[PDB]
Amino acid sequence: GLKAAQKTLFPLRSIDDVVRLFAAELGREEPDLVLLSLVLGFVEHFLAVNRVGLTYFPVADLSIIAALYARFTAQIRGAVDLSLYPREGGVSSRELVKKVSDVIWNSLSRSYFKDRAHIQSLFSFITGTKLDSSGVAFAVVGACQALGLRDVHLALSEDHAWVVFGPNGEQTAEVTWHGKGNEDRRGQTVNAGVAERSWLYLKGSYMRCDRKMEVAFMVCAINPSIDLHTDSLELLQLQQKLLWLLYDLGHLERYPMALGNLADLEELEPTPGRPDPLTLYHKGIASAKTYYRDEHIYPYMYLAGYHCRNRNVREALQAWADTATVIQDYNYCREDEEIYKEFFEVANDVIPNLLKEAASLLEAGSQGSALQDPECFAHLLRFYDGICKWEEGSPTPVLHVGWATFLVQSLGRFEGQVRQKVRIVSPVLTFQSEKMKGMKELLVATKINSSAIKLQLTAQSQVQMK
Ligand SMILES: CC1(C)CN=C(N2CCN(c3ncnc4sc(CC(F)F)cc34)CC2)S1
Repeated sequence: GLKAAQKTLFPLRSIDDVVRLFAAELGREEPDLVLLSLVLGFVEHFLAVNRVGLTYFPVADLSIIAALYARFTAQIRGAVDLSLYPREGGVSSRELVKKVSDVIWNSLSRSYFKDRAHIQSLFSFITGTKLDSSGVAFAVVGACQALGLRDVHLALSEDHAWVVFGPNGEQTAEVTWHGKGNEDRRGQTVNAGVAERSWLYLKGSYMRCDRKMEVAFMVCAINPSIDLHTDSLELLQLQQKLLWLLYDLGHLERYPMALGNLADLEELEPTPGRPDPLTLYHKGIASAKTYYRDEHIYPYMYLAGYHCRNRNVREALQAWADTATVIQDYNYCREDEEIYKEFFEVANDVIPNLLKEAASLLEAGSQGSALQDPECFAHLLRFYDGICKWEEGSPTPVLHVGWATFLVQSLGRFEGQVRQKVRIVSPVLTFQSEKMKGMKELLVATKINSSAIKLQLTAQSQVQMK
């Protein structure tokens, strides 16, 4: 190592002192990822993992943080001999990146629950020898920075992390595992995944972080959970203040998920004088459209979730339709299961429950109901259209009869006089999927033909013999 200037703010005695540290680091040529991660993990440990003795804020003394830092840098410098990996052109080699990844990996406890909370930071790595998947990638990036490898950066998709490095930052390397029971590809590029148009690699529209975005990632990674029922107010406040710092400095401009997480935080506890959650969700979407070819799914899911929680049925349906309009241009591949789960839950749990409540409120005389609005019926149909188009050309199917039952139920929540108002052109809607085009017929009958809908959604050839 730490430079004299990095040590002057210690000891950190409050949330605001932590913020000052982040501000100072973000004003340097290269914010110190190892320092920042250790500090966050320290404070998260004593605010969420073990609050015994807590009276206000766990004071971070320089002696403690410097000793942690020293343990990290000694482990990396000792295990990674740079002389073995000459740096042609001031850039790193694939062998070097693999070596660092191996060092982190080989350091981890043989057996532990990999999706436990509070195993994301370098504090967990040093004190517990435990990291979660994306924590391994971050730690490889922190280790490379500590070694002076200015070219190695964190790459992020909506469900995975890896690194970029090399000439022009153009190389990619896997450095961690993905999911559960997948075969790891550490050391390889991500080009096969990009080529197959999976959600996992976002068709190449994944995030290539700079150092400041790496800081935003560790701040997003703060986990305020104490247990299932309780969050640390202190950590929520810290994460929120740090996200605003990053926002003000321009460092969330290319980070849609961070803007969504900040909006979620503001919904819980708004900061006076700041943009509304809805504004922030829309900025997240704008970020995805501007920097990532509008190929991200979660910016629309964050917005829909807000509208959902506020029982704005119309706007939630619109946002979910827009989510499906993104997914339609992907191929559903092995390893995309997390997004399938999200779409399944929306279709088969969240929407049904929203519409059930809407039906009850309609019975009690509501006005302007989504169930009387043909634009809302159109959004529902557009959501299913994108899911069907997603399925087209995919190596694994998406729909099955489990989805058909909920589709029939959801359609039926709208009276025929409402459904009849949507014009399906080859409120107006154009279908992209062949499944929904063949369904058009069935979508306006007063009584929905349940069996025909099921046949059309699942492309089941036949009915019961006997
Ligand atoms: C609309 C949702 C279902 C609500 N929370 C969502 N999240 C999406 C994942 N979150 C994230 N937030 C900031 N950065 C990242 S990077 C990353 C991938 C990982 F492998 F590095 C995930 C993620 C935050 C939680 S999506």
